[PDB]
Amino acid sequence: PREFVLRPAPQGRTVRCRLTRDKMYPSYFLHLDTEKKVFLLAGRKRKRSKTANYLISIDPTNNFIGKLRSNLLGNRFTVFDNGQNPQRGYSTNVASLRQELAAVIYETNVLGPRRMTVIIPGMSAENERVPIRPRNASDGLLVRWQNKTLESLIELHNKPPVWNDDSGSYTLNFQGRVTQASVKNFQIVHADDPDYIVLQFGRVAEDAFTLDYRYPLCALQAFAIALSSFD
Ligand SMILES: O=P(O)(O)O[C@@H]1[C@H](O)[C@H](O)[C@@H](OP(=O)(O)O)[C@H](OP(=O)(O)O)[C@H]1O
Repeated sequence: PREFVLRPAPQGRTVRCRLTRDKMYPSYFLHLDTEKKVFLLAGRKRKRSKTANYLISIDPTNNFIGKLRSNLLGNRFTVFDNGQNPQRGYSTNVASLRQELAAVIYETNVLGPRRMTVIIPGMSAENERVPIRPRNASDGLLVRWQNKTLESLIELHNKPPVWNDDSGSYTLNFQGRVTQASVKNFQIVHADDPDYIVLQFGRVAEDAFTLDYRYPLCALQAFAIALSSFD
């Protein structure tokens, strides 16, 4: 589990999951969408934070594995593993410092779907993550993004919906994985391949969603990115 939720998905495979929330500060749960519904991750928003802050766990009853934190404004998020914030203790061993696993920037709509940018660490030819572990808040994923120093990173965006002449709607082909309209419905792709669906999220019921991820993402990145879409 601890291993699994941090491993990039296998080449050529789509890992399909079911994300549920309590029917505020609801809990969220992620399971593999197999007939043996194995539990992966859970998260919940902390009430006593100045900004949106979700703790993520590999124990659905409580194992702290990561955190989703928004900026003050609320339109930008960073995903961290379980390591220490360097600003809270400069003498801490570098290996114990938190890494940044993803960032999400949402465009703000006029007072519907929001356009999204997702930035993650780059991968080696070994197909493992090249970790980003800032020694202070003068570096990080959002920082590199705004500076446009994207060498060690991967940039992704939500795929624009297209006209479905059969359903008379602007939508995406979710392959039956998404059955209800929602501002949370999305596909995340790279510019180089609009058909390789890195992350798909969408509603199947009042409190249930599907979340399907592919390489280079792991389950923790996928889950946290999906959580950022709630609000
Ligand atoms: O306030 P508004 O303008 O009506 O926007 C909706 C509101 O946030 C609902 O709470 C939310 O449903 P949930 O509480 O179920 O998340 C819905 O998501 P939806 O598009 O998935 O229905 C939003 O579109």
